[PDB]
Amino acid sequence: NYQPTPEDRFTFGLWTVGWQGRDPFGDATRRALDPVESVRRLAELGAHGVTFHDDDLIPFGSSDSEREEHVKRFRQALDDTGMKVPMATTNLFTHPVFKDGGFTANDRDVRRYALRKTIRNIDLAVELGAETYVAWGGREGAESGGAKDVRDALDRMKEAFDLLGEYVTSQGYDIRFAIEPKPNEPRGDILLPTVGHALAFIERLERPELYGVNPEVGHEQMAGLNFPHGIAQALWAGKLFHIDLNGQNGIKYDQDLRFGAGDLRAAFWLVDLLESAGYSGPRHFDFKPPRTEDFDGVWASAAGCMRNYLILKERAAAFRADPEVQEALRASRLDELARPTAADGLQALLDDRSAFEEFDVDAAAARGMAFERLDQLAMDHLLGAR
Amino acid sequence: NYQPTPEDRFTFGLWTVGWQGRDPFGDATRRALDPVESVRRLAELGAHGVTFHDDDLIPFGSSDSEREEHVKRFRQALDDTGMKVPMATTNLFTHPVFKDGGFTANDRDVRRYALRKTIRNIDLAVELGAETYVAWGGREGAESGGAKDVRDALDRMKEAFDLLGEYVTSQGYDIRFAIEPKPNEPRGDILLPTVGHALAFIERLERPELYGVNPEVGHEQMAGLNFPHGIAQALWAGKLFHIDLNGQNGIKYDQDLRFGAGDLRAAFWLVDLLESAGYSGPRHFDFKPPRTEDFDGVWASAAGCMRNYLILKERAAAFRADPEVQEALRASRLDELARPTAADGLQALLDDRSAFEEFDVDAAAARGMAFERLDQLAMDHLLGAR
Amino acid sequence: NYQPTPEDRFTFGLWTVGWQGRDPFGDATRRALDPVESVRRLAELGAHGVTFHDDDLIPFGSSDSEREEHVKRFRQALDDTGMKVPMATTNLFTHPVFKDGGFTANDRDVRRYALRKTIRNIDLAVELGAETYVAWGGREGAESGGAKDVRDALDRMKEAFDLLGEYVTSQGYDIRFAIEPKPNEPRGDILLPTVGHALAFIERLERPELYGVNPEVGHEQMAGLNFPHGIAQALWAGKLFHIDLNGQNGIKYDQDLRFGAGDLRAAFWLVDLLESAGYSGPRHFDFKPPRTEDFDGVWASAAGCMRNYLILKERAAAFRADPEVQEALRASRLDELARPTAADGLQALLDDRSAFEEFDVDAAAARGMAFERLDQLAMDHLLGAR
Amino acid sequence: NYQPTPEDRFTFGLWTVGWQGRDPFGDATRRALDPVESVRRLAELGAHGVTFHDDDLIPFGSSDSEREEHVKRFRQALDDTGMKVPMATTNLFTHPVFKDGGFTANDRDVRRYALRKTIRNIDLAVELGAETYVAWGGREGAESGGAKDVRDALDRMKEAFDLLGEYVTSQGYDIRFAIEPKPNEPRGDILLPTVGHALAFIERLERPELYGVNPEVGHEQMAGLNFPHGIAQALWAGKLFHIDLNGQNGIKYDQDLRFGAGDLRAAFWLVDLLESAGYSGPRHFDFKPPRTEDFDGVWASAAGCMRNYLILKERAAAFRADPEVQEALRASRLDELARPTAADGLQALLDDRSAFEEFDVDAAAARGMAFERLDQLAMDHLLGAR
Ligand SMILES: [Mg+2]
Ligand SMILES: [Mg+2]
Ligand SMILES: [Mg+2]
Ligand SMILES: [Mg+2]
Ligand SMILES: [Mg+2]
Ligand SMILES: [Mg+2]
Ligand SMILES: [Mg+2]
Ligand SMILES: [Mg+2]
Repeated sequence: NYQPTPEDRFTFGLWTVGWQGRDPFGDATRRALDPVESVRRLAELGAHGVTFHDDDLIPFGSSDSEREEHVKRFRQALDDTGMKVPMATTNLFTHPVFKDGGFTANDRDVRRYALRKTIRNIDLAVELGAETYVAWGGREGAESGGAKDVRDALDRMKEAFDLLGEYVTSQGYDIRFAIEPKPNEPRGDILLPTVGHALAFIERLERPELYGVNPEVGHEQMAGLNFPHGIAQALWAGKLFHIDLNGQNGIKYDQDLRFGAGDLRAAFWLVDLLESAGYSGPRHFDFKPPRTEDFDGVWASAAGCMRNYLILKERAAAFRADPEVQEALRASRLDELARPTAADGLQALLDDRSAFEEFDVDAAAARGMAFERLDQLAMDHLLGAR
Repeated sequence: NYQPTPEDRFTFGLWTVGWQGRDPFGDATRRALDPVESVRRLAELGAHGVTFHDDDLIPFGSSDSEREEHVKRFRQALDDTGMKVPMATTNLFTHPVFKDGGFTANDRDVRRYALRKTIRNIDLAVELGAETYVAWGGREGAESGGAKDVRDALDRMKEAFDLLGEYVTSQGYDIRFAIEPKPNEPRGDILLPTVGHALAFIERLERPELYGVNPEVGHEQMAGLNFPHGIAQALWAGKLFHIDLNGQNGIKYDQDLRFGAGDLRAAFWLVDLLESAGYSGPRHFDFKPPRTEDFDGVWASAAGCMRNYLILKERAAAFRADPEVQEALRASRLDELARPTAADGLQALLDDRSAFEEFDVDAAAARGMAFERLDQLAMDHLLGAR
Repeated sequence: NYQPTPEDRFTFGLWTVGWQGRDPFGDATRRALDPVESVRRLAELGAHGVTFHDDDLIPFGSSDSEREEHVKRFRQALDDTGMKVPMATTNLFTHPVFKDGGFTANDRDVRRYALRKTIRNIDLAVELGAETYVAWGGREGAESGGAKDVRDALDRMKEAFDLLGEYVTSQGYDIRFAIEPKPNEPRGDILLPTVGHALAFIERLERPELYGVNPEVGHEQMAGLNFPHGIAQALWAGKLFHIDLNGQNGIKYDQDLRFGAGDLRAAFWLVDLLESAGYSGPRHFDFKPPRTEDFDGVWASAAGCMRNYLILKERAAAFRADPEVQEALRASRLDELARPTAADGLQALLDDRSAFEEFDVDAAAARGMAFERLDQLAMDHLLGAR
Repeated sequence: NYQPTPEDRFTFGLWTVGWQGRDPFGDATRRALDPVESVRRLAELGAHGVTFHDDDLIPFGSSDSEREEHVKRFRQALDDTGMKVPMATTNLFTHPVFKDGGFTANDRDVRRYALRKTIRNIDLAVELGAETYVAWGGREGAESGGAKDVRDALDRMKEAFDLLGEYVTSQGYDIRFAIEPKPNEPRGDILLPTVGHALAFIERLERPELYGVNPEVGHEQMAGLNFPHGIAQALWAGKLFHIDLNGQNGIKYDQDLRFGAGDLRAAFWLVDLLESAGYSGPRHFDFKPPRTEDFDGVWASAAGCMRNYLILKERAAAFRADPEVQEALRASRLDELARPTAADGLQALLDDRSAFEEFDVDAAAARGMAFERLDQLAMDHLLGAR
């Protein structure tokens, strides 16, 4: 029941099942996984592919010969399993050199190094077939007000993304960028903290068509925002290039629980939206198996990510297909929300006495919205109580 | 000491000092203020002007003759005092007809009424000299997932703002719009919940040059965001048309405390930014005197708004003018943040072996940022300990 | 399916289905309900009983003769329907006189009035058969630091509850008190803000056996706390006298959604705990039907409260009865958590070399907890996927 | 100006200035400090003493001979500098064996090991002169609902603290315990999450007089609570045995900023309370110098902790000594809050017609509280604007 297949397009980062369990108060509880073993085990679970930071695949500082060895072994595991690599990204946060950021470090030489490190991994991503290149600026930000002039930092961030766009254009690469927002952690405040801030920033880039967002469930919930609403705005703007799925219990540290944990009803409404809108990209899981777990629990937690997506997919589909729900949607006037307010135009609106002078406001105000009956139908469907 | 003058451009909404103290758990503690008395008392405190919702000035349902009487009395108080009206807005949230929103109500007839009510007040705002027209969509949103299709609602919101822009264009009015974001309250989630979401939405309007943001201190802090950072992004995009100042103690209900209360250090960094960037618009206070207060406390709380801005202005100016601070800013490389990362261009960067092949990452990583010394200088200046 | 009966002990406040929809930004959307009609309609839905504030039943300021008329009509509706009144409470928050609190108002004459108003309603509660008397100090608190000396205010709060205990003791009444915590709203910070603070305060009262807590789902979640955990501590201390059920979406204004909305998984774990622990008191709903709703939606939202409790009860029971779950609980060592750490005593522990000198820490650390498999079984049961 | 002396009783944990900068997303930015060097440098800054976890001083796994060497070197640095060790604590969170907790681990053998590890360090603390022994149960908690039965876990937590109390009693030690609450991180929810929950738990211990709380500024603010209010309740109960000072910017990960950063006004009201109440214990800083800093920034950040306390001490003292403030306090009736509500007793209250039958509620309600004028005097004093 609810078994994934590679046609479901489920993907996982190497750093997810490979997380050793080191947290700010404790040492690792699990040994390191060989990327090749992770590819094999994920393929057996029904995954479609994997993603990586440069430093997940090729340890930092590797020689060019060591680098080719790591890539060759990885490429062989992909050939043996049929797994794909749809997305790649750059680690610009672990090494101490990035302690004040990568693209927006105050030190100019660090910003130049950050760009060269990114460009080298874009070449590798293209070689392995990635369609999307993610940028998470986890160190771009500040703990104190005077440390970062944010207008100058946004100039530097625009400069870096513009240069990356010039690079992929000049090389003829068919790859697009997705910016991943996060409000805080590990910096006290991170630049571009939500989906909205990232979407607004993209419109000031030289080639905006090359850039979209990679929102993550838990990150928007770290600001107490409604994740399905933010995804809807990203889809409305045509900018949902990729998505990271996980779980989060409210406003606190980034928990990265398996998908379906955390806010379960928000997960239901997210799956409903993605499937209704026909989102075609990977269903990527950026999660951490809790450090309480051994390797058997790692694979159980990864399987649960996919299982929970498929259960919610079934329940949302049953909800939308239910004739009683379709009738409730009409009773709450969702059909009228989809019709233009004034297709007759401004002048007709101004001359329409039924829109103001003769509008019965008391009769309109007395109409109930019937939203609670609709939401209880949604509850019953989620819980399998119809 | 720290006495405001009308050249300081401090403004107040009629609904601020006029708040009767009704909250969700209690009845009013103060009687209603006549708008004329509020104008007179604010002028004596040193304010520059006032702002209004249509329904603050002209009670809902007034006849055309009653309406002219209310406006004439108001215009006379402005002439007698020298007060200005730089901003106006529409009440699309109090009346029960707006219980599911104004521009994005599911009912089409309500959306048409909302537009006609707004258009009528734009005419009045222009007559009284307002330069900015604010839109706060406080009822645009949902408490449950199925009640609002957010892509359709954004279509309806874009339709409404586009029609308003066509109206002001066709009338030849010199007025601009500012969208006021809020994450929640009174709806469970509100559409366009942060400055970032509003900025991104504006770029999809037909005439984006007519629209900017009106951020409010407490609203961004209701999502745990850094308000100075959000203001910096708005300034970077050229979209800070107006600003609402108040105080808020963290993530909870919208408190609307007087400016300077709440997060005091954030207030310091906000004033530093506005004065450094040369923001020219009104310093508007959207605050509520606590319902514990009588009318003497109302005026004391309004005076405190202005006093706290002027004290912080002095401390931020002393901070930036201090030679020891200028030297600390260079020590933390704020000068290098303002220089281009790669004015030499992409190809020069790619050929620069000092940017990657021969870059000493360990030497760069060992450089301290000196941010804590800089932040303690900022503390000492804020507290007057130098 | 899932139909409530009065043996399920579901109760509702008069102020819940009777909420007219007035919020801080909008006027009422529904007319007022006669308490008699609410009793009748709740009885038809399957409720067990109702609760009231004094001012819900007898309008503020009523004459003694008007008061007897209101009570007589109410008592007749109870006799006609079979409904019970298991809990009553005092309104010490709506009237302007209580704007700085009731029991901890700075004005001494207000504190004396608050006590007399409470005592008069305790007599009425006993007459109507209430077993529990709830105190929610919604105005006890402050918006600013100097306004309230909290040690003096706690002295005044202890004084008031001690006097109430002396009153019920002297009258021979069989009624107990339950303190309802809330962290904020309508005051900026409220005294006794969480279940823990209330439990600690009770232990300093003269007759602690007369006092317990009345926790509310949404209130603990307004501080980001785990509501099932707090309930477990209240049960562990023997102090869960009553409980208020509703829903809340994270850290924001008090939403009072119907039970099951908000954090659905927390609702599941709460029902599991209450049923496992054999909690015997009322399942009381303190919720507000959204102001979008007409009266048909009011009754639909009230029915949904009860439906969601009964569905979750079924799923939690199936979870605990599943042999595969019982085996998973043993695999995660929940059986060992219930055994004493050192029933052999301190000296035996100190002499036990297997507890320190010869303890294999690396072997113990390598044991996986198997919590993710257990939690996915819980998910599958909640969703009806087994 | 504002120079600390050891009579100010400022203390620091070895783990604070010794933090190497490892966070969940990045490697260490600073080398390790020798405890002896930290003692010397803190003594030169004006500190009174230091605190330690067992594993800060004696690396985990040390032989008995290595252990005596580490202690002897440490004792010599204390003799050379005059520094004191007023508090010690146990590391029950870093080693993987503690991944499901120490005192409340599901595995019984782990709970026994946790107790033996604690008991061994209590002996060392007494030898070095510590008066308080802190317990922070950072791993006691859960990420999922079924993993931890909280009633059983509280039984195990009570068992462990009772055994520790029996141990210190049997040894004749003059040391007391302080429980440190935290709401979350590194567990998803931590048991005893706030000061209130810890105070309530203590009252169920066998020898409650031996146990108090060690609240931390940032931890209560992680739940959005008012830290001065919580400290006032701890003082009211006689349980403030120790305190941890730092800074925190709202509800997010535990930032551990230097004291005075974060919520500055809350720091002002905290210092006012501690000095007014005559708190006599150490002013202990549990903070982390940001990983952006080199060792010069470490010592600058530690100095700033002490400087900010001394500046706030001066401003709070000036506030309370100002005759205009004393008059404002009387105007807001803080004097009446300190008087008994009903020293005349219950029967006199019941017979007092001025308390109910003849009480003018409208006249009392019309009295303004004058809190905004009082709070602006407090602002002016904090900022040095009088
Ligand atoms: Mg994350
Ligand atoms: Mg991610
Ligand atoms: Mg506001
Ligand atoms: Mg505003
Ligand atoms: Mg509530
Ligand atoms: Mg309640
Ligand atoms: Mg901390
Ligand atoms: Mg601490």
